Amino acid sequence: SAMEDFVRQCFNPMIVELAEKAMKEYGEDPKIETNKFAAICTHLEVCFMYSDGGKHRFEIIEGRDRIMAWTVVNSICNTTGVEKPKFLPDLYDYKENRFIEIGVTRREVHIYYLEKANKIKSEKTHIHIFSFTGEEMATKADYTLDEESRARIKTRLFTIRQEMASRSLWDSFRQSERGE
Ligand SMILES: NC(=O)c1[nH]c(Br)cc(=O)c1O
Ligand SMILES: [Mn+2]
Ligand SMILES: [Mn+2]
Repeated sequence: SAMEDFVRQCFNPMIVELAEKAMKEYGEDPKIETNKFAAICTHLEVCFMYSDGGKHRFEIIEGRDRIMAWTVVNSICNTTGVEKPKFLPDLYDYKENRFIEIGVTRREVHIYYLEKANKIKSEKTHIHIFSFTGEEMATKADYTLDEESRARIKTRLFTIRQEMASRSLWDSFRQSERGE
């Protein structure tokens, strides 16, 4: 339908393939769970732009299969002594030496921040929440990146929102929590 066409049009093939493998990991059909499909693509794209903004400052953990994700996490923990996370995070920051969980939400950033912080329940994993409204919220108000990079992420998310809006897809997507 329209959501599947949109996702194939605004995301590059690499992200779309990773998103479809996420959907088979979950057991869900991208033709049917189209909001979750789009949310997964959007979150992948943000994680990849975040680590590109970073001499490579960030290690990408999201988007790897689980074997390779835990391999990377364990290697980081073995060479830094940073405490192992209970859930797979999204990136590792080699400058601040901490794991990062990235959240992308259609709700208020502080609501989703509280939800993430309550879930992962580790003071050491840094949380950074982005909305589709240019808002952000991060552990200790430490936004990690400089203003330019955060601006580029915010711009991309708002653009995705407006592209769905032009296709009459935004109302469905925002009223859904699927993919968060
Ligand atoms: N499986 C994950 O790693 C994951 N899942 C959801 Br739902 C939202 C996230 O931000 C995230 O990193
Ligand atoms: Mn993740
Ligand atoms: Mn995340």
